[PDB]
Amino acid sequence: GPMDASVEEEGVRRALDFAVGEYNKASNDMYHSRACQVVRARKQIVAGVNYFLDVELCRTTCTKTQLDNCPFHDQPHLKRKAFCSFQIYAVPWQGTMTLSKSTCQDA
Repeated sequence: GPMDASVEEEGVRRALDFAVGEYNKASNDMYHSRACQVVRARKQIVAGVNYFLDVELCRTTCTKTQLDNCPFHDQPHLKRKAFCSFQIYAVPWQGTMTLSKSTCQDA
């Protein structure tokens, strides 16, 4: 089974940035979204590593063209906070990461 993990872990931070990257690539939003909260992180060793991340994503005031200090929206109906569960399969020794699952809905 998956064991607790944290965002202090380098692999977790990498899986997080990958998943949010995929989220932003996939969306029709003109603007970039970022994790305002990492709610839970877990992981499991397989042939590689599976990461399980529960994150809240908030919209920022920056377009996807143009770092990631772009501020979170203060108005709730622009922030549009989403709760997301990502599963990332990493084989770090083969240089691969894939987004196994990504589920998101309004918080």
